[PDB]
Amino acid sequence: MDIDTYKEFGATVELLSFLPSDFFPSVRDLLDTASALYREALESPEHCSPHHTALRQAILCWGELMTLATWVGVNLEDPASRDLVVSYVNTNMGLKFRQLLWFHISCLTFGRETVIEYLVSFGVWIRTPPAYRPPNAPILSTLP
Amino acid sequence: MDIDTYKEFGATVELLSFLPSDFFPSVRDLLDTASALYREALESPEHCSPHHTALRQAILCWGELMTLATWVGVNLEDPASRDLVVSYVNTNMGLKFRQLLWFHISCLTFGRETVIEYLVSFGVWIRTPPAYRPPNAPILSTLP
Amino acid sequence: MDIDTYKEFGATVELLSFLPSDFFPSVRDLLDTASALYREALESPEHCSPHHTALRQAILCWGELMTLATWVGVNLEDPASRDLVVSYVNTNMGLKFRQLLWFHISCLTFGRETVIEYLVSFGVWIRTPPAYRPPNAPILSTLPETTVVR
Amino acid sequence: MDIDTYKEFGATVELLSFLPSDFFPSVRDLLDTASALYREALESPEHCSPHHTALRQAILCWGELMTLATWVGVNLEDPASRDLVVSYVNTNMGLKFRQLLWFHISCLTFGRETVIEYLVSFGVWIRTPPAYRPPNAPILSTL
Repeated sequence: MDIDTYKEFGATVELLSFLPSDFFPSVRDLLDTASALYREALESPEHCSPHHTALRQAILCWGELMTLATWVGVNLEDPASRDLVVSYVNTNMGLKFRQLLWFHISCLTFGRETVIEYLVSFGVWIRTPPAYRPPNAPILSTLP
Repeated sequence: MDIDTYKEFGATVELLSFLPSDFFPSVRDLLDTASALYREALESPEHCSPHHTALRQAILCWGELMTLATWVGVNLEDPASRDLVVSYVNTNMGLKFRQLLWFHISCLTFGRETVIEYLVSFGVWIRTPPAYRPPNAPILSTLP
Repeated sequence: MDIDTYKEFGATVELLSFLPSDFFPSVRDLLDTASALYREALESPEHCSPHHTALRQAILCWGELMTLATWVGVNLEDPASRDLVVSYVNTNMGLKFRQLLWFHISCLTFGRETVIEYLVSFGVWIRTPPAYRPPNAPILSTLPETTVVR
Repeated sequence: MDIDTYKEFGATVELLSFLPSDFFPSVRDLLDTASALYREALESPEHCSPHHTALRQAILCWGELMTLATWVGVNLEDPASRDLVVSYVNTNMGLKFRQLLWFHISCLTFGRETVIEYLVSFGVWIRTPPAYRPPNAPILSTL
């Protein structure tokens, strides 16, 4: 049906692939961040935000992928093929989910506009030669 | 996080258990329904509604599941066992997705209150022994 | 015909000749930056700005150049000549495109006036011997110096 | 990306594919026309029109493509290969740029809308079977 989840939030897969895949934190770390900062609101019976809804759906989808993959690896005979599957998931869907969770957590925490400006700025930065840029990478911070 | 997607929309995973598993249409049929009725809105850059958001996310996760399963079967040379994983996938992830699509397409087409009342009444009907069970089961509709 | 593309935008090639070649992001980086920030406009049916127009024309010409050079390489069985051909394309036209892509993106982002002032100051800095200039080149950036967003 | 240069000017490549590839005047003729008519404006420090902008960029591009090709031929030892490569440029690079140079000059000279109508009418003419095709092909004219 050709749908982009980021398009409603003013983003795009093109805009998030603008950042390196070695940038987005791990799914464990992001799920922990969420459980810590917005558990009482994700488990809540309220449409608190589109970001909340999307995060719920995304956490559930990661669970549906991990369960399938565990059942699979259990069935497969070769731990080698098991690790091949693991690499495939972690590099193909793991990245998508890292992007998704990062985007939505970051938005809830800082601001959608803040996060998009951060995307463009960090992309231009990491693409710019070091001698002609600020030496310290950008970062998002609630601390003044 | 023990999040239930329906809890936000006033339902629960156990209220939909009022309906059997053989009740829900095929993913194919429900995706066709969506493409027919709410394609322009799902593909929209707007948060038209939580149902739209959730349904977009749901389609993306089904694509992630199908992609993994197909890649697995293809990179595999013994497909006779592929029927086992297909059966597992359907029986589990497939039923969850059929329950998720139906809820949302219905709550868009008819209404959330209407759908919850339908669930209650269908639970009555199907709890009723067949000897005293009318044949004119309840059905969601916009006609008399 | 003696045409300077920059003249229309208040600049020249003498104001950008100072900028070293190590100043410009590689073409792919600059095509990615244009795609990420202005794809919805460049792909639009509107004349939103002379910068958009020039970026469109520049992207098309790079594409034609790449199509000629790849064909040439495929026709060259000597990878040494292929490397010599690539080195020519990267030094003569890759630099020209890198400068043209940078100028227009930077203008769209910051302001043509700001970009020209930056060019003036960078020329002051680069014309200056190292023994007498600061070691940290002037910087054009949307972020503050700390690089922390809130 | 999916950029069409003519899309901003209210056109496409599907609307210029109407005109046969051998319709477009040669690059030399099209540059002489541009010089004569709009040298003082293409060399101007002014955004007189998007057509001027695009035409400047196209001229600079042809120059770069001719520079690469001359260098290549010079560094090339086989005259047959040299002729083949220059033929390739003429068929693929020469066409795109001559189609671009024509569009913009004709627009500057007659009108964007006039040129689009000309494209449509010429498509009619060239679709017409020859027995009913007038020999007086369509042509752009001011007088």
